[PDB]
Amino acid sequence: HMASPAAVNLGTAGNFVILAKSGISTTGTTHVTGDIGVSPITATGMTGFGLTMDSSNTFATSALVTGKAYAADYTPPTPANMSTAVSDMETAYTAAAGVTAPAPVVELGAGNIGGMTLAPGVYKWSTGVTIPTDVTLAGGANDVWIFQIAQTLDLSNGIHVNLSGGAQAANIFWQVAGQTTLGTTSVFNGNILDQTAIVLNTGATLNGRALAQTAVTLDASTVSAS
Repeated sequence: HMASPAAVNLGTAGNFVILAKSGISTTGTTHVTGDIGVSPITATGMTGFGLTMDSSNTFATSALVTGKAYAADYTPPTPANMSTAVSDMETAYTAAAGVTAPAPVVELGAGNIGGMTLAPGVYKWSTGVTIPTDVTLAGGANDVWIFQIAQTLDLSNGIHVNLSGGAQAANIFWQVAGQTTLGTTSVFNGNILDQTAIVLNTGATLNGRALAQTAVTLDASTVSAS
């Protein structure tokens, strides 16, 4: 349908729940489901995970992580796989920013989408976006949302990005040029393609992938893209 966006191609970045170029840090009772990785920084950029190398040195494991951890300085083929994943993330970021069909809704709410119910589609802002009260994304199992945000993205403390109607987090893409900050005890749905950092404050929940071209920081946070 002429109003139904096509899903952004994450390529092999879709194999990661957290992918970052400059670091992934955690404190507190964090729990991550899925694979994590950093490149081109070394595994020193993953902090707080209590990592243990597999004897192969192609991956590491953490009691916090149901999945595997990868880094640019692990054993082949991991460095090449991590370079390809970060290139696919960069390609997806640029592609998500550049989608022109379906034609976008532009500057909605001057960036404040609190209280709104958003149909599937392309939404574009020259400003940041703020979510100071719940926003609902209402649509079916395969419907797509693409959010194109020229500045920051903020979800306030205790606030939810709600899904209704069959909408799935896997089909939601947030392209953010500035920092994405998820407030304490907040719940976010969707994939975040950040040009800079993704920051989860104490107790935040991400249902989706954190794909950052700087760092991802977790504070007693829950991250899963199941």
